[PDB]
Order: sequence, then structure tokens, then C-alpha cells
Amino acid sequence: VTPPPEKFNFAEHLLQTNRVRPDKTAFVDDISSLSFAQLEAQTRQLAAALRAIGVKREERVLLLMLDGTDWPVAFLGAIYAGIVPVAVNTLLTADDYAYMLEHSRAQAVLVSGALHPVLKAALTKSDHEVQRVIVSRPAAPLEPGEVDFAEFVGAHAPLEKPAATQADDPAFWLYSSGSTGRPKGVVHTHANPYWTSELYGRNTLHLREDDVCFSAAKLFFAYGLGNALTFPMTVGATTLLMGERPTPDAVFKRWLGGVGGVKPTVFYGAPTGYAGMLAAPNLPSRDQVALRLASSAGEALPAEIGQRFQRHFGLDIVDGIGSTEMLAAFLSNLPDRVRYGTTGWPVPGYQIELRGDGGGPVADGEPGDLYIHGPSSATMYWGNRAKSRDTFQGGWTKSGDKYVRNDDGSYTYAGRTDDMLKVSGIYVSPFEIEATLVQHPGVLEAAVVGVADEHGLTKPKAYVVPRPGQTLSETELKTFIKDRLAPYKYPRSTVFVAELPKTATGKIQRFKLREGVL
Amino acid sequence: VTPPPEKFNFAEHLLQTNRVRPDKTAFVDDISSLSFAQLEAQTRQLAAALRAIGVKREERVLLLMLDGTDWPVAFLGAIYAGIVPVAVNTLLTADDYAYMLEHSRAQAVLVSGALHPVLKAALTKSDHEVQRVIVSRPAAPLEPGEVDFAEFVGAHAPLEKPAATQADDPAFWLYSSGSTGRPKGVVHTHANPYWTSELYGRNTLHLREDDVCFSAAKLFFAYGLGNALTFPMTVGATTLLMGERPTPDAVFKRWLGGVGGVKPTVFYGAPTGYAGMLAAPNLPSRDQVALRLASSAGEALPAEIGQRFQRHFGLDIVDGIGSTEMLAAFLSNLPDRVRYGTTGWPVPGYQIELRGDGGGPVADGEPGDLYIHGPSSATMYWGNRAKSRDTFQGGWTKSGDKYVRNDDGSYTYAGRTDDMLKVSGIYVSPFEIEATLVQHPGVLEAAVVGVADEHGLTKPKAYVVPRPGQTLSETELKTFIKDRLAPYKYPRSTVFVAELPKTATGKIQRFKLREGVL
Repeated sequence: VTPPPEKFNFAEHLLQTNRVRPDKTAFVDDISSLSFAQLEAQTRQLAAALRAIGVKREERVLLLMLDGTDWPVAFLGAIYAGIVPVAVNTLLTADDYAYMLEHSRAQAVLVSGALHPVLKAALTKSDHEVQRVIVSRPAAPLEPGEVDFAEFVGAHAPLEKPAATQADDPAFWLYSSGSTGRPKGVVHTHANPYWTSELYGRNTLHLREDDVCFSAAKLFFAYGLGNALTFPMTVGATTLLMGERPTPDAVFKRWLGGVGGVKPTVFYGAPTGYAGMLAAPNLPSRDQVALRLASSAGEALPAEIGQRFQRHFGLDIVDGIGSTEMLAAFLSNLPDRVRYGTTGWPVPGYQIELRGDGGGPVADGEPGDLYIHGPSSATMYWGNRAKSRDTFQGGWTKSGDKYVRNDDGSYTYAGRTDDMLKVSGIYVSPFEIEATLVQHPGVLEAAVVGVADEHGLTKPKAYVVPRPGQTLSETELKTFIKDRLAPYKYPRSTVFVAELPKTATGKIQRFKLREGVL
Repeated sequence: VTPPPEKFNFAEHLLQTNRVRPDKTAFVDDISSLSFAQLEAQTRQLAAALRAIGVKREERVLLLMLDGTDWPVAFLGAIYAGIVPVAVNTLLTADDYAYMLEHSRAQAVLVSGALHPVLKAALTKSDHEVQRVIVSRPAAPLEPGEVDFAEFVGAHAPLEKPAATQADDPAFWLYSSGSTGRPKGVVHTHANPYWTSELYGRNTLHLREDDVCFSAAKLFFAYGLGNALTFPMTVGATTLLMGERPTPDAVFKRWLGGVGGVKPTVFYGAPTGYAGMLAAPNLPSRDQVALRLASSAGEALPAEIGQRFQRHFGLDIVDGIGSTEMLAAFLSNLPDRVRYGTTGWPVPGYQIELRGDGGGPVADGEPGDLYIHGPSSATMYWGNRAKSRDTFQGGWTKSGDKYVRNDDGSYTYAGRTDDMLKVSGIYVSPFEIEATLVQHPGVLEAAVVGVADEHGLTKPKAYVVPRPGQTLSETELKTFIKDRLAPYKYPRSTVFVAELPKTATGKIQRFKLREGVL
């Protein structure tokens, strides 16, 4: 792959790529569609609209939007103007967004109507710098200083030229959370999604123009941003977008061609979703679907899930591991080379190292800390030099995973170095769940560990010491955490215990709980 | 009142004041008591202990503690060492404390056991700098880095001398919320509580050594910090402290001498609490109590409440108004000169100015914005230069209240300039409540305004537009807000309306919601 030119605007790059196909559908959702021509027009009008309200090159805007045809307009329109969109999870709390508004110094917000109430709460409580709120598909009356997204776009003539950015300039941020502390602002450059889209989307998955791409992973996830925006636009594929939660039935409806007149040929999701679909009584037969490629990321794919999918559909699931920091997969199985129980082989263009307790080589078959040297690495965590130093060191990026290299050069996941769990393919901190549990008045102590379920998928498990003299049932605890935590964070079971194993010092010996001591 | 010397440590000042009375009870609560000599010992030992764990002069520590004998030890111990305690409301959420930890850069936390769960959650989610957590009255096992308050104090010999602070050096912070944005870190000097305790506690209230002081307002409130710490210690009075919620029954128990063998002679509370007590069927008769003085702050005192108190007890309620920024009352009725329906007269030592829309004078009987020139003003909002400039206007402090001056020189509250609500004597932003309500899926729009109850006391009232096609009941909304707002933020009622009154641009006509148009 040839490097991008040093003068490079990623949005203009994707627009230019598709000037050969102006009338092909770029994006389609339940209620709307954009050809590549329409996408370019709306992208450049939104770029002008943001400039017209005073947002300047290198300033940030918060992009808080459900998947839908407005999402790539917002993302690419900001980037075309040299404005940095901060693309964020749509399932967070008002306090999370308040932090992100202050930390990013966002100058405007592009928000789905369904998400306006949580954004409103975030605005009210924070010391933010938001000059304008642009609401895509409002679900309630607008306030002054608020404008409808379609009117905002339609009220401004398209920007005549993109900002004269360099390839290594920041282009967008994503946020990623560790086991403690605030979400970290992961800074990606214009070059980084070129590298992922060429090295992985094109050269590994072999996506092509006649594909129809559909990702259960939403666009704010690094994984979904490639799957359903940067990869398909790089090759001219058509992309199906879906705002609603990706239940098996919602996914099947689209596989069967229920939206946009198109049947997806490429699907992407997490192993948990593949397990849920395989368990579904109305799982489609392979003659009903047009899938030619099934991608997975976000947690290790249990071998039996892949084998069951392959037996049913005659298609493998192609498991690869990326991260927010590396943007897309750096280890992956191939469409025609799949070893279940492993994450496959290094993606060409990426160098992989396993390092031991002194930073040196580990022997084959032995676990080591995974480090990645590749051209798509984020540059830093914005405003956090200490965590940046720990992670981005001289061309290498520390993943926080442990891996084992097998004799065929494949890599087998061996756990984390930082207590984080990957549940439904999404990062969950056990410490957050514990801190929620101990706020119930009947809970004295709580410890949360990851346990593999009947399909080998890790779910949280809570061990709770009740306060003596209080009655506390499993159902009341379930009720307590229902609206306090997002559903993927729910402990799969709770065990009430009389005490927790602690060192002579008071630290919970969580390994004894994973070993089943209680 | 003689100014404090330029070299001045407020904690040393209060300790030195009471060396004449070492064996008199300084503080007593339900389970413990401290004489003035015991208080001095523990104060100076805690000061040494904080220095030993590496907290330096001018660094902050978070003081998150229920009222009890350990509270003045924590507050005065920090100040004696030159460490700045940040004394905070005990009813807030983990999100609230996470921000306070980050903004104050607190280096340690002194926390009541009952508040350890919410602190634990705040520590886990925040980018804090907390090195050690000191737990007063632990209610669960300690974690590493955590130490019992009594053990911590007991492990260190008393510091020999106070830090060599200046009268105008920062001594402590309180946090003050506005109608939007983050709570503001109000910075008070060593001199400031000297001035309030001399000008108001001694020279206006005439507190004296044989008083027993008891405040329904907790110690983290500027009002309570004077009532039940700086004022009584200035004159050698004994203070009764109570950790639990100040219900009528809990207050009455203490009035009648149920704790510490002492009957309070001076009571302080909010008009809402006085109204609740006067309605109670078990209101004590005046021969049963030792009250000689009844102080009120936090919201305007309806004349019917004061008249009813006076008819029953033969005591007036002495209403004054202070602020977090001015630390104690700058307008007040006097013990023997009360005009109900007003906040009385300027406290000698404070200059009062009412200013109109152009900053000039206003005629008697006309409302103006209230400004205070007095020696107890905070110096700044830490880290917020813009709001500091709008508020601390060269020697004058803007209150954000409107007031009318009457012909006899008294002052009558005329409303806020900033839509804040004073409910149960406590600041509540209606915009915060509104933003919580609209996050219910059945709520389309909401507006919260202040409406008088049957005692003439302002409570929040919610006007809610339900979402069409959803079933939403007052009962369901009541259950929703139960656990996401503190009880004093509960709307007294909720009216469901088809539509809210708005201007041509969509802005809610909140005055007509108070004017009753719906």
C-alpha cells in the first residue's frame, strides 16, 4: 500500500474515490438514502454550515448520533472542514457526556433527537463551550440556539474546497475507558483510517464495489466506523445503517432485504451477537441470505460459535482483534484461512510482539503482553500524558491484552493485564459494577469477576456480602441496578457470600473467586 | 471589632480562645463528646497526621462527613496544618463528588463510613489525585490506603505549632451551585470566619459561653459552619451535633435534652423546618425546652410562621440572610427587633447596596440587585475567572438576589436574578430537575418553577408534557424521580399539560407558569 500524500484530507479522499459512482447508493437506513453524489453534497454543505457558525479548523465537535444516513454526513462534513468530530457511544450517561464536552472543548454538538434529553442534561451541568446544538431528526420541540440538522445543512451552500490538512494532523477522536478514571480521548489522524481501510478492508477482507455492508457494531465504535463507513467508502460498496438495537430479529430483517431493497453481503458483529442469532428460533436458512463474508471482533470468538455458524451457513466467521487505539484489526483470520480458537495472523503492515515481565521475548507457547507497531495507531490520549506514556512508546502501542503465539504463527487470546472485561464485545470495568452494587443500602461489600457462560462468552459475576440486619434478595438487587447500569454490564448471576477472600491487607483476592473458591 | 493580625491561623485562634476552659464540653453527639482540651489535642494530632502522609500547605483535602465530633477535628486539623479542607454536602451523587475531587485536586479524603460507597464510586470513575482515604466510623472493611480516623489521629503526636498562615491566605472551600454549570469552589480566608463569628455570632446574636448550640443546618453549609462551629467556639459555648436527618421528631428529642445531658439554648434552622415543626402534633410546650434564641436562614421566613412560633414559644424566629460567598448573615433581624416578612437590617460591618438595570441606585420600595461590601467575602471561585469577575466586583460581592428596601431600613426579598430555587432553605436549580424529567421516555417536555405551598414556602413544581402514544401517570413519574433526585428536589406536585407556553422562538414562558396561565 502506498502511503497517503503528506497533504491529505481523509474526507475529500473518500469523496473523490466515489466520484466515479455518483448515483450508486452510499448509505441507506429505514427512512432515507443517500447516493454518493448526495452524500458529497450534504457533506460539503454541513462543512460550510459548521464554519458559518464560527467553528474553526482543529476545534472539536461532539458527534452523538444513532446510526443513520445523517451520521456519515456529520462525520465527513466536520473532517472536510478541518474540524475534529468526537464520535461517542450513544448509551452513556449525562455525566459521561458532560465530561466529554469539557474535556474535548466541543464547540458544537450534532445529536440525534432520541439523544437530546441526555445531551440537554449534560449541557446544563457542565462548564462547556458549545455554541450550537444541531439536532438530527428531533423528537421534541427545539430550543433557541438549536437548529434542525436538515435545515442546517440545507441552509448553506457547499464548501468549495476542503481544509488543507496534513495526513498526520488529527482528524477525529474516539473515547475509550480503562478500569478506573475518565474516558480517554483517543486521537486519530487523517492517515489512520486510510491505512486501516487499505490494509484491512481492501487487502484482507477484499471488500468490493458490489458489496452491501451491514454492521451490528455502531459507527461510534472503532470497529463499526471501519465496517460501515471507511471500508465501504474506500471501495464504493453500499452500506446499510440501522439506528435501532441489533437484536437477532432486527438483524435478520435486514439480512433478508427488508430495508432499502438490498440484502447485505458482508456482516460484522460481536461473538455474543452471533451466539444470540444462532440461538434464535427464526435464524434464516443460508438460501435466504446473500452473506459472503461474516466478520467478528470485540471479544474472543468461542470456537463452537464459529463452527456452528459454519455448519449452518457454509460461511466461516472471520475473527480479528483491533482496538480503539489501533482503529482496526492488526491480528486477524483471513476469509479463506480460519483457525477457530485463535485470532489468526498479523495483518500485513502491522508488526506484533509478545513481551515478558522484563520487556523481552517470550517463548512460543508462553503468554506475553501484546504490543503493536502499525501505521494506524492513535497518537496520544488527549490531555493525559501519563497514560499516553504507558501506552504509546516509540512506535509501539501496548494493547493491554496477553496472547500466546502458536506454532503456525497464529495467536491465542490469554486474558487482560488490567482487570477489564469484554462483555458482548464491549469494555466493562468490574470496579464500576462493584461501586454501583455497594451503593445499595443492604450491600456491605461486592466483588465482580468475569466468568465464561455456557457458550464460552465472558459475563460479569457478582459476589455480594449483605449487610447484617438488612433483608436483601436477588430480585431487589436486579431491580436496583436495572436503571443504574447499561444492560451489557448486568452481572449474569449474583452469589451472596458471608465474606470475601482478602489478603492480610484488605485487597480482594479476585483470582480466588475466578478459581471458584466460593 | 479589631481586625485579625496579618499573621493569623484561624484554627489556632479558636484553640487559643478556649484554653481558659479546657474541661468544658466543646462538642457532643449521640455517641461521643469532646472537651475543648480533647478537641485541641485531636486537632493538632490530625494536623500532624495529614503532614505525615505528605499533604502540604495550601493543598486541598475533601471533607465529606456527617455531623459529629470528628467533623470539627477534621476541619480544624486541616486548617491548623495550613491544609485547605473542602467541606461538602453529604447528600450528593458519585458524579457530583467525582467532579469535586478533580476540580479541588484533593490529596486526601476524610469521609464518614456511611458515605464510603458513594465516595468509592467517585474515586473509581474520576481522574482524581487522592493519596489516602481516612474513614470516620467505618461501616464496611477498609481497603488498602484507607485508615480509620481514630487510629489515624491516635498514631501521631500533636503538631507543635500551626502553619505560619496569613489572615488573607485561603483557609477552606465550600462549593456553591448555580442555575447551570459546575458547582463553584468558594475560597474563604483565615480572616473570614473570624469576622462572621465576631460581627454576627457575638455582636448580633449575643452567643455566650453558657449557651448550648444546635443547628438543623449541617456543618458543610456556610450557615451551619458558623452556627455549630465557628460561632460557639468563638465564645466557648457547647455545641450539640446530630448526624441523622433533622425531622421534627429528631429535633424535638434534642430540644428536650435526649442527648448529651444538655438542652439546647440556641436553635438554628430553615423556615421549612420551622413550619414542619409548628404543624407537628407533638410540638413541645415552651416549659419543656430551654430555647432562648431561634435563628433562621436559607429562604425567606413567612410572617405567619414566625408569628405562630412566637405565639407558641414566646420566642421570635430571628431571620437573616447570608450566602456561601459571604459566609454568614449580612442582613438580619435582631434577637429583640424582628419584622416578619423581611430579612431585617444590615449587620454592622457590612455595607449593602441595591442596584438597578443600569447599575445606579433604586428608590425605596423598588427592587434592585443586591451587592454586599463586607470583610468575610470569599476571594474567588477557584479555577473560574469569568464567574469570579462577574461576582467579586472590586470590594463588592454580587448576591444574585433582588431585594427591596423598606421605609424603616429593613430589606424584603424580591426574587432571584438567575432562576435558582430556594427549597427547604437549599439551592436547587430548576434546570437540573427539568433535565432529569425529560430523560424519562414518557416525558416530551418539562419545566420546573418555584411555587409557594400552603405555608408560603417555595417548592419546585413540575409542568410536564407527556409523549403522545405513551401511557404516563403521576405515580409512575413519582417512582422515576425517587432515586435520581435528592428528596428536597422533588416537585411538590406535577401538572400534566398538553403544551407549554412559549414565545415565537420557542422559549418557555416560565413566568406564566408561575403566573398560573396553565
